[PDB]
Parts: sequence; structure tokens; C-alpha cells
Amino acid sequence: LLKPLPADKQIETGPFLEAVSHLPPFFDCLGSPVFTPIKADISGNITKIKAVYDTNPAKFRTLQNILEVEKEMYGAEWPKVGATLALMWLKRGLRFIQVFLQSICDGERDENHPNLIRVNATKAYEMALKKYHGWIVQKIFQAALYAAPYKSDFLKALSKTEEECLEKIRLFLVNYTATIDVIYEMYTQMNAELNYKV
Ligand SMILES: CCCCCC
Repeated sequence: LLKPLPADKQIETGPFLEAVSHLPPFFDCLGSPVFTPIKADISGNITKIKAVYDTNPAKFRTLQNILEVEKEMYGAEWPKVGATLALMWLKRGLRFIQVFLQSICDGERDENHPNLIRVNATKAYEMALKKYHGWIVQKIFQAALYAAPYKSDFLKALSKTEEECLEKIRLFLVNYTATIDVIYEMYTQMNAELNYKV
């Protein structure tokens, strides 16, 4: 349910924030929240970007606008500032979700534990977040990934058949993956990416 990538790949800020604000609730689909540190990270960053955007939606109409306006505003401090920094981290939590969901949809699993999703959560964490966490934070995120629900309970919860659920996730993944990949491409192109750990 994300907007299709526009012809020119300039992602509009407001509709983006609106769409991705629907993602933290899925971490609540089993009742007690799952992967809470990932949820909290995404949520907190969305809030920070929306706060900058809301001050001047026309100035911050696109995500590229955020980066270029804040670069001008903040000089040498940029990109470790403002909505740019928040989106730098948001894209990592969003990529976590992308890789996790794609891995599940592709039937990736531990053949000895086919109803767990630990292999899929570990893979997603490795590709999206792990490089950017210190040892304390790694232990936090690690505990959450380990306490993942059963695969069957996860799929049930999103469907509140299993194959039909997976088809819907695959559909979602098309514009979702493209959008995230465009954000990553922009960060690299603008030299807005930082590698510091938390
Ligand atoms: C945890 C995010 C799930 C999103 C499914 C559409």
C-alpha cells in the first residue's frame, strides 16, 4: 500500500510518512508487541521527520528536499542533524522489515525449526542494522529477535490461508522495496550516509 515510485523517483514526504506510519502497528498484531526496539526506532524517527516536515511542507515536499534544505541550513554539521539523521536511521528499520518479509515470502527457514522465524529476523538484522549498533544495543535487539513469535502465529496475526497471506505481503513488497532502495540510493548519492554506531 505504498504509492508507486513516481516517474522521476522523487518521493513525496507527506504520503511517505503517512504510509510508513501504518507499519509500527503490525508489531502489535499478536497483542504483546514483537521486536519492540525496532518498532520504537521506526516510530520515533517517523515522528521526528514529520515534525520537521509539518513546519513547511512545501519546502520539505520530497525526501530529497529534506536532505538538500538541511544541508544548506546546517552546513558542516549535516548530515548528522535534523530529519536527515532521523531518515538515515528510519531507512535502516524499514530495510529490516523489507528483508525480513522478503525472506519469509521466499520460504527461507531452518529446516529443523520451520515454524520459527529466527533465521529470517537474524538475516534482516544483519543486513539492515547490526553494523550500526554497539555491544549493549546489539544485546537488546538480539533478545527481541530471539523472542520472535512462531511463523504460523505471525502469519495468522497479519491475516486477522497462509499462502494467500504471503501473496499479499509479496504485493506490498513491490513498491515498498523500490521506495526503500531509492532512499538508500539517495543517501549514497548525496553523501548523507554515516557509519557511526549506537
Ligand atoms: C512488521 C511489519 C509487517 C508489515 C506487514 C505488511
